[PDB]
Amino acid sequence: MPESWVPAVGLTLVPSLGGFMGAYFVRGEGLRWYAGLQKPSWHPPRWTLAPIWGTLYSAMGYGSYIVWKELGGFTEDAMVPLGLYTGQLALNWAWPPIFFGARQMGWALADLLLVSGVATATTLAWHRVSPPAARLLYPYLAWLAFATVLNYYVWRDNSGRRGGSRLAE
Ligand SMILES: CC[C@@H](C)N(C)C(=O)c1cc2ccccc2c(-c2ccccc2Cl)n1
Repeated sequence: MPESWVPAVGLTLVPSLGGFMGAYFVRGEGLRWYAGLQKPSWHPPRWTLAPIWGTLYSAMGYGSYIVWKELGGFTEDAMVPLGLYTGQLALNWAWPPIFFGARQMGWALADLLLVSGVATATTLAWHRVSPPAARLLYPYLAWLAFATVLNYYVWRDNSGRRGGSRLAE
């Protein structure tokens, strides 16, 4: 009978499966690919970075607690946000199934997916009822820009600043 919010805890652990198995692809396939193309793979390995969910998890637990504490603890009213968030995030953020497309520049689907999944879902789910929590998450945008910018960098790395001549003589 955990003292902390059982819902927020488990539901917050859910993204741990999609985020773990998700990035698990770049964990090895990424470290290697870097040997071929130029990638910012120099950033601390998922070992030190992956803790992204650890920090956001702490803030999450806090926000959640507030949301439910407002509408009145965890009730049928809290099941709509928490749930709609778990379900929407599951099928929507479920980006690990793109392993097949992870070998293509489309690999960006990861960032775009998880970014809009937790962000969008939390906007209509949590921020919709409790605006204060949204502030505890606010510092999560940096993370969104982290992955998002990552992919953007790769693209411009192998293909950027285009506009030259052809053959001519
Ligand atoms: C490529 C280096 C990755 C492992 N890195 C240091 C990250 O911080 C990171 C963590 C993640 C955690 C969960 C899901 C994705 C990521 C992505 C990432 C960013 C853009 C595209 C694909 C991926 Cl796995 N990147």
